[PDB]
Amino acid sequence: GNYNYRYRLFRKSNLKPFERDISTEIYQAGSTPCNGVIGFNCYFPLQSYG
Amino acid sequence: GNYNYRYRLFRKSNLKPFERDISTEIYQAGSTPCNGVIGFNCYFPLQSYG
Repeated sequence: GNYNYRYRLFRKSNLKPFERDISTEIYQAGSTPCNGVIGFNCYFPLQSYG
Repeated sequence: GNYNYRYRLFRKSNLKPFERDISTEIYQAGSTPCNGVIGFNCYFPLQSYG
């Protein structure tokens, strides 16, 4: 596996044309404020191709 | 996507039978140390199924 290539899988809104998002903030997918820690319903925004 | 189910993708050694691993330390896959930060050759050990 080559896991050094990542893609943004979760975002609040769709991107504008020619816009990039290099921010690494934990995406809340529920109703729980989980303070930037991965776990239940808090996922990392970037996922590896592998 | 249901990303609440995760599996450990990276480990230094194989498991003994009936052994569990709940650690979340960053798997160093290169010469450079990771310092607990994801990036190039430093991966999170648990990956969601999707």
